[PDB]
Amino acid sequence: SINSREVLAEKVKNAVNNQPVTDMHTHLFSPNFGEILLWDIDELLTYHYLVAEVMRWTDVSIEAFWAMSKREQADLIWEELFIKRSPVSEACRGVLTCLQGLGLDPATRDLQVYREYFAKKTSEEQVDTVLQLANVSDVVMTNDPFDDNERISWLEGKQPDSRFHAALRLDPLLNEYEQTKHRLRDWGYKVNDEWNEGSIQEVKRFLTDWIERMDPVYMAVSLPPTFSFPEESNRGRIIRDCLLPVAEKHNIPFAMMIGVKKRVHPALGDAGDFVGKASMDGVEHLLREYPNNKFLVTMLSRENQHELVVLARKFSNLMIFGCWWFMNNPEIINEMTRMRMEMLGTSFIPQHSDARVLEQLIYKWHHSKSIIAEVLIDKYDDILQAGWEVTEEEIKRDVADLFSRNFWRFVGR
Amino acid sequence: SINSREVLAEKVKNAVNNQPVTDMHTHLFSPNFGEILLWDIDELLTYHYLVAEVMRWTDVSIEAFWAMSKREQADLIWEELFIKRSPVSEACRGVLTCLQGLGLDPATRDLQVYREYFAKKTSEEQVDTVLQLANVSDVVMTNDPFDDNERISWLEGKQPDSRFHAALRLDPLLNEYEQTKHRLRDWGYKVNDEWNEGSIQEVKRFLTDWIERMDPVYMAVSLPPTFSFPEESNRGRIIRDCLLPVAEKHNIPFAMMIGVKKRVHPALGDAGDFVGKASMDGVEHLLREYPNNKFLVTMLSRENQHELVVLARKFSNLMIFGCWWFMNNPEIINEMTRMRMEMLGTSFIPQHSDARVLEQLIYKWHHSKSIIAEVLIDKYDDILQAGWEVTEEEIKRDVADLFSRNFWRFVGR
Amino acid sequence: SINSREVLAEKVKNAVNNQPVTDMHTHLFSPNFGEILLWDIDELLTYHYLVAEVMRWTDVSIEAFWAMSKREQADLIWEELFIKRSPVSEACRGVLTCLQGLGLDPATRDLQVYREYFAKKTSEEQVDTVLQLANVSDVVMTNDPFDDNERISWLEGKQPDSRFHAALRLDPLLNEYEQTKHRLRDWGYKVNDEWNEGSIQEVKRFLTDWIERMDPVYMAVSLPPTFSFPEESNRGRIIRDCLLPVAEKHNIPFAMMIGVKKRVHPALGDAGDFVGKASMDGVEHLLREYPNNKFLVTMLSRENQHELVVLARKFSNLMIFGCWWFMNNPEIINEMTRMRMEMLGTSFIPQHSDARVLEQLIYKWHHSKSIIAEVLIDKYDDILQAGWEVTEEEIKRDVADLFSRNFWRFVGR
Ligand SMILES: O=C(O)[C@@H](O)C(O)[C@H](O)C(=O)O
Ligand SMILES: O=C(O)[C@@H](O)C(O)[C@H](O)C(=O)O
Ligand SMILES: O=C(O)[C@@H](O)C(O)[C@H](O)C(=O)O
Ligand SMILES: [Cl-]
Ligand code: NA
Ligand code: NA
Ligand SMILES: [Zn+2]
Ligand SMILES: [Zn+2]
Ligand SMILES: [Zn+2]
Repeated sequence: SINSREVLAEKVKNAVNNQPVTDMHTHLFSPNFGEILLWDIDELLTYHYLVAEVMRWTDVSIEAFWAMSKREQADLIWEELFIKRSPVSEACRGVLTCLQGLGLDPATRDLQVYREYFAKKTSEEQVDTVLQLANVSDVVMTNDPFDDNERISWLEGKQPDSRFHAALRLDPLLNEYEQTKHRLRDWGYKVNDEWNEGSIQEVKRFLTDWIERMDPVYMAVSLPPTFSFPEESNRGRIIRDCLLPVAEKHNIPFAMMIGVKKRVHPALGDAGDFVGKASMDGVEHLLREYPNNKFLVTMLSRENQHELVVLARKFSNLMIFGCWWFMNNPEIINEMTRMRMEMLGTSFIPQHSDARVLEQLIYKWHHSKSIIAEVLIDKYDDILQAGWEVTEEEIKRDVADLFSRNFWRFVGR
Repeated sequence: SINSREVLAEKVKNAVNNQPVTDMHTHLFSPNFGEILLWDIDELLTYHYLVAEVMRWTDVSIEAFWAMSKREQADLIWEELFIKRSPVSEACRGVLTCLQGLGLDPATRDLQVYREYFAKKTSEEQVDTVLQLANVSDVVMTNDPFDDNERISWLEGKQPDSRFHAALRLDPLLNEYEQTKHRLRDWGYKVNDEWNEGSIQEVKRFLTDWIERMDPVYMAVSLPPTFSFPEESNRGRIIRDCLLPVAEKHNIPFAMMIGVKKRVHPALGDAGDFVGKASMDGVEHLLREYPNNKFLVTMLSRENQHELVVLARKFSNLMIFGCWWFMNNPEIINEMTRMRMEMLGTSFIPQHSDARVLEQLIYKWHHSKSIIAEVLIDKYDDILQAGWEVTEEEIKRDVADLFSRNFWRFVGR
Repeated sequence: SINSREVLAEKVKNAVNNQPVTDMHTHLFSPNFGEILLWDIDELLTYHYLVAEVMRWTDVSIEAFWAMSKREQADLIWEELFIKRSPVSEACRGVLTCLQGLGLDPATRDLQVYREYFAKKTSEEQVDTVLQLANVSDVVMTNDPFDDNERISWLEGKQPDSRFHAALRLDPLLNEYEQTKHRLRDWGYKVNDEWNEGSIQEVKRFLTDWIERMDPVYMAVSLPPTFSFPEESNRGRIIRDCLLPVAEKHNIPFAMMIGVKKRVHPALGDAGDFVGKASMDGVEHLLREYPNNKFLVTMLSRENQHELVVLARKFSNLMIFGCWWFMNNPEIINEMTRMRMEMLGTSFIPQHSDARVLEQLIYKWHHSKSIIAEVLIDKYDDILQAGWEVTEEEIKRDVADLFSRNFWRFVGR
């Protein structure tokens, strides 16, 4: 029987370690989609989180950086972030965890040898390896139909294998309608100059067509700190007249990732986005006024985390998830997970990887599971000491909810 | 209900600490007996355990040491074992535990201040204080009629107060009969040169007379590693024809402390005794052949401990007790108590203090109770793990047995 | 590759728990042999280990005890060792582990209900249940052709099923030749009043006849602490001229369980045996002088354990096994298993149950595996900290050797 923090630590850690993970938000693709699925050590080293970091050290111009080959960029980052200074940051630590996880050894610092490992495998093979090592059963992708390369793959028949699920990303539609409406037109969607019946209907058609073609687990959009709702604006009207009605009809959750201020440093590309605290008014309104709609929410500002937890206490149609981007660091993951469990028990999704490069599934879940297990141990122990019987089966059940079931239960799959 | 090892631990520790102790073997005396009762920091520091230890470091010759005054010997020991080297030995640690328990501060290393504490009170006052701090309700003395000093107190009609009990110590009679018989004659005991009926009867009379004057809880003797029985020697015959039959008639247990090899280093005085493993044959014979006699046994050799425990499994007229002298060290107390509990459950007496100096009751019991508590927590945890539901009252009961009731139940008092 | 002590511990414990056990020494019999196979709660409670323990507490005379029915004895032991005092001894804890393993609940202390469970089952079923619960694949019995109740079955053709193996126990022959000599004649073995070629041939024929009837994995005998060899005694001659020769020929090992001092307390029956430290001279002689003979050895004295391990280091034809009887207590099992692994790696057999009652296989292996796993985790962790990388397969392999392969490999089966 589990009758001490010591036995508890053992059971919890084992349960967490053995629980297959459903990664509900990533930038990975089923291997049959091709090269869009990034992987290998050079890709890990050139992850944009690492581009931002190397630029704080190297004297090579950002322009010169983008001009180098992938291998050259990787060589530079390795030398600047791993050799010239100890790789202590979270993103650098992650690269090492991945290598060790693959059987490669960071002690040697033999980059050439690590590279040899990857050249000997196919995409299909590396996916099987990585999903096994990271114990991830399901991967949710981010499928942006506005990206020419992605759209053609879907239009030409590409479908993910059983382990990869789609999520319809709509940033261009919702945040750049003035420009995007012209593309909807090129694609046969007759949106008009004014927002009238015809425009509303065609935007719905667009959403419906893609829901049918992608069979997404949810519709998603990343939003700025200034997001508000209701709002007389293109975003405001599209959400109100098109997105919500359609999402309700197909019982598809609407995922909002709030807090990103795009391109504050355009030259850094993907590494050029910033963060800002958002008002909770828009979210509060959506939850209260659309009781039949489901919402998956994660926010970027550290200062929004606690009030977001309280908001989840108010609305059952709100399911909060992950420690997103700038929140995805040990110090923050820890405080967020503890505040969440303290006020929500197990009714939340603690994490997602946001993996852009296959191997990252290894370090993201490993780093995150160690922290989540420690939180669980403290919480199980507090009730154990209070006289509660905690069984191994109940721990497995709760751990299953957090890493996989709560999500599928929420999305209705 | 005790739902966790953590709660079990605190309940066990509380029970053990709160249980009044019957110390069944000491070298302390009821206060009304006089200066025979030793106490205070100078007495603590000149304990022969510390004398043997200081001679391993000091340049002072043993002759000179014995020549010094109490105070001077104590200053030498304090300086050599506490200041020049850290006082990490069990005996030195004990001195510090006593000091702290009395409210003094070891951190200052102010020996003069410590001495001032003791000069401020009377023997009766210190006895009340110490017995309170060490939570000792009953003390069993070692009463030797062959020691001129002690004998006079008894002949004077002095009686120990209710907190002190007598035990008739017989080493001289049993181990040095050839010399001792001449003293018995001087006392009116007409023992002959030949071991005839008259000699036997006079020796029994000597025993009966002191049993009447002291009303001892048991008769005792310390024996050498070569102890044997039956044996055609004064010791073997005195035990066979006098000691055992008298012990039976009075239903008084016979305590045998086996394993000491006396005076291997004469100049060290009380600090000059050694140890040796003994044969279990004599004890086995006594137990089997004298079923109506009760025996209290403790052995000096580490190598005799396990077989002594097995012998206890064989004979109910055998009660084993304590971790004697060279066995009275944490490492040994722990292995001994665990072997004993695993093969005897709670049917034994784990410890006695053997205190020669009053204050020692504090550390002797503090150090032992913590070890005994840890052993109990493990054993209790193991059966909680097996589904047994131990109650707090059952824990207090077992603790009372181990620290007090088992002894009184065995001596029939 | 295990990178953490947590993953190591999980894997080791899993390996240990799942590893089918080969119990190379018990006092159980294949169920087709009849009532000779003891089982059920009353048999557990009346195990002689508990008879010895209850006698240290109960007012009931040993005479009265033997006169009571099995149920009454069981009731008495339960009240005296489990109710009046916490059942903390190893043997008492063992009874509780057995009950819990069978799904019964120790918390209710309902002996009436526990008994009902066994009443509604057959020997065959319980054997299936227990061997399954205790994960024991093979059981080596102790087969004594001198016991009338057992011999009848062997003579009437009864053969144990494939899960039970035989061991030819020869105590009467080797230790009581003078009284056994006459039983051989009565069976057709013409041994003469003197040790001549005729006697040697008849004894050898006796061994050979039974080795033929039993096909035992080895021949065994328990010896006293005084055992020596060579020796001009019936035992010393039978071993030198008969046992060893027949052993080498059929290539079957000779198991010597040394250290038991028989019936030091006759009235206790099976609970009346004591222990003593033996000389190693005899075992050393046999190993050196009989290179072509296999010897399985276990010793009763705590004081023989370390030197026995060192002796195993000297001779490969020596296989030490288990923590026998009075050694079968956690404190000793732990020190023995650690000394053994430290000086012999995995080249030894850690444990055997010595079960006299069927269900004991549950607690004996549960209590023992628990300890062995801890030792393994510590030893594996030490090399891991040294840089060694152990695989789960190497662990399952090592665990296989300890609990089964080492034995079968030594016996040559
Ligand atoms: O790597 C990231 O986390 C960002 O660059 C984005 O992918 C962000 O997670 C998003 O989904 O908008
Ligand atoms: O202080 C001691 O333990 C010894 O010097 C003796 O008193 C011994 O305990 C004994 O009782 O003979
Ligand atoms: O139960 C026991 O362990 C003993 O009584 C004997 O069976 C001993 O193990 C032996 O086999 O000689
Ligand atoms: Cl020894
Ligand atoms: Na904090
Ligand atoms: Na030890
Ligand atoms: Zn993302
Ligand atoms: Zn003493
Ligand atoms: Zn046996």
